This record gives sequence, structure tokens and C-alpha cells, in this order.
Amino acid sequence: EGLVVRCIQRLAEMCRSLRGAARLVGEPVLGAKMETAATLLRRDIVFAASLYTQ
RNA sequence: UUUUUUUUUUUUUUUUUUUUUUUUUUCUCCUCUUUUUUUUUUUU
Repeated sequence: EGLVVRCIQRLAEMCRSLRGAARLVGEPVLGAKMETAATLLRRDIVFAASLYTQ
């Protein structure tokens, strides 16, 4: 479980980039399920990163 | 005996206004027959 988190943060970028395409076309049927996936993917272990973040 | 790297949720907020129910048409139009008109009066 070291490459799973990196695969996750690679997937979330393309799902964050499909919204701009659905908005460009004008088809929010997919642009809504991409927003739901984007909010359904964000966990807290992903953002842990380093020790002295803040 | 299968390594290394590929960032992410638009920036902004400390804008004035001194009025008053309604609202605006329809034309001139043959009234039939015992009458002058009776009348005081009293019991409410």
C-alpha cells in the first residue's frame, strides 16, 4: 500500500479535469457524477503527507 | 531477476433612490273610459 495512494492522487486529477470538459461540451449529466466522485474520493490519509506540514 | 517521475477544489465586496382609490360612451320612447272630485257627525 505505497503505490495505491499515488494511483489515487493520479486518478483524482483526471476526474478533476473531466469537469472542465463536461462544462465545455455542456453536458452536466457526466459533470455531476464527476463532482460526486471527486467529493467521494477525498480521504484524510491522502493529505497526511509530511510531518511539519503546518 | 521488472527501477525513476508526471502541482491543484474563481479572485472580490463596507450600493444611492424624494409616491397614493379610480382610470374611457350607446338614441328618441301613445299609461283606455260613471263623474263632478267625496268631506258634518259619534264611538280608537
